[PDB]
Amino acid sequence: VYWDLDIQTNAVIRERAPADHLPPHPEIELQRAQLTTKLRQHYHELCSQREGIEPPRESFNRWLLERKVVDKGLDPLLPSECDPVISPSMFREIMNDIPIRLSRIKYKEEARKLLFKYAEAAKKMIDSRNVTPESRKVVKWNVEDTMNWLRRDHSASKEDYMDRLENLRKQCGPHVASVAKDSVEGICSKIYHISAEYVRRIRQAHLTLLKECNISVDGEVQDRLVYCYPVRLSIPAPPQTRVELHFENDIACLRFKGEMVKVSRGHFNKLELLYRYSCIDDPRFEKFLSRVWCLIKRYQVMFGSGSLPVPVFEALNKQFGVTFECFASPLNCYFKQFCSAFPDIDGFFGSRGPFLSFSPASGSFEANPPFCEELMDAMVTHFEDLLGRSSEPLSFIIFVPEWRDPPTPALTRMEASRFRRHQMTVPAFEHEYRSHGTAVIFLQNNAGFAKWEPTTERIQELLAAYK
Ligand SMILES: C[n+]1cn([C@@H]2O[C@H](COP(=O)(O)OP(=O)(O)O)[C@@H](O)[C@H]2O)c2nc(N)[nH]c(=O)c21
Ligand SMILES: Nc1ncnc2c1ncn2[C@@H]1O[C@H](CSCC[C@H](N)C(=O)O)[C@@H](O)[C@H]1O
Repeated sequence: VYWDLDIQTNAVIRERAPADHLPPHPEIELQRAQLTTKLRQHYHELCSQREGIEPPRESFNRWLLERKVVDKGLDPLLPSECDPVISPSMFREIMNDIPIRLSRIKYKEEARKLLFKYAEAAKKMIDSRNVTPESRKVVKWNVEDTMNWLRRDHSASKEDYMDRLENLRKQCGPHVASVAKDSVEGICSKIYHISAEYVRRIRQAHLTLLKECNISVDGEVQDRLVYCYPVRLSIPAPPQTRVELHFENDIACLRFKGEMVKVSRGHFNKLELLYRYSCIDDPRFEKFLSRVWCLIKRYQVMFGSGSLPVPVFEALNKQFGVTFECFASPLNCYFKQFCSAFPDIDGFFGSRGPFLSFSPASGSFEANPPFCEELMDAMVTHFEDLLGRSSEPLSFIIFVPEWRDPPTPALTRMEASRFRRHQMTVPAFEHEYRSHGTAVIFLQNNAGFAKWEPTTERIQELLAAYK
């Protein structure tokens, strides 16, 4: 099986006012998709025109995640009100690819060609851009030195070329960085400001749509602890629109005005159950296909086009009482209760909203965050705040990459946390099909430690499931 939606929550929260998100509609989701495509195209053009490189692979997606750590703006996907304006994530990634991206190397000839390509690009940079005399002579020295060695008869393995390249990059990098720093900062700021303008246009289109539906957007003390429940929207949803569904080779194909999105039949059936469990404004499923269309399109837009193995979730539930994923989507969730990036659309399918906004007083949780350093670091701060704030049983079992060279602040801080009860590293070789190692950290307050202690037997059962 791929999920266990029968497991009830043990997450406990203060009851919530309904959220103010504008209710989703395919016409708006399509516009957001089109503008996000244009934004990616602007990013490509800025990287090419200003630095002669392709956008670092997956950097835009990580930018979306880092921006949402600080974004106070009105769009569920795109950023528009962020301090600082310049993303440290996008800045870091672009700078690492200047003057060229270091590709993956398999052959010694490709290692030799990359060494040459770096030296040549560094020289082109020094000859054509504003650079201090000191930085110019250092880069020039190192480049001509590499060129003279390459032009000679030499002896090197691919490892020797790569180390030669690493040493040349070591010598040139600080100087190349100082040359490009202001230009790269300008790419980061410009793409943010274009995004904010797109957010404004999407917002105006969405408000106009609601007004056309005669739906008002202008619409109490919360003093009880309740078991968690999906995010509810205060604004009435607009009427369903025409979305056509048919199946092709066990793929659900959903068409809105000629725009097709696809999801596997298994995921479609899962979404139908999640909706039955999570949606309270649509008893005859009239809005269901509209919302599935928005959901699929939203997640396709987010990424541009893995989860723990099921036996691990089973063992987390049986051995440590886990009922809830801090990082998930309706498509990948194992439990019917989870946090996700997009409560405006995911709440209908069980989302409790984004994790940094989620405030559990109690519960046993799993957390497998996106590979985003800034989100991971904010996650840890949030863990420590929650664990210190409540005396009810609270446990987080956290899976992050073994980033050691260099370390990432989230892992370093979790290893120094006063709430750490156990830690281990797990290599994994069995990966599920869908038709080095992982650091596992147990953070628990005293009550959670008493209730879900990482004893030897429980850890052994968890490791037995983690192949
Ligand atoms: C391997 N690695 C990747 N990252 C983060 O992931 C981003 C993308 O790194 P990448 O090398 O472009 O791709 P990869 O993650 O698939 O290897 C980086 O800019 C970092 O934010 C890493 N961050 C830290 N601190 N340490 C690491 O060893 C490390
Ligand atoms: N702010 C946020 N809050 C909660 N989840 C988020 C988030 N930002 C991104 N995510 C989601 O985090 C998930 C990480 S993949 C996690 C897979 C699976 N639920 C597991 O626990 O193993 C993705 O679905 C991603 O969309």
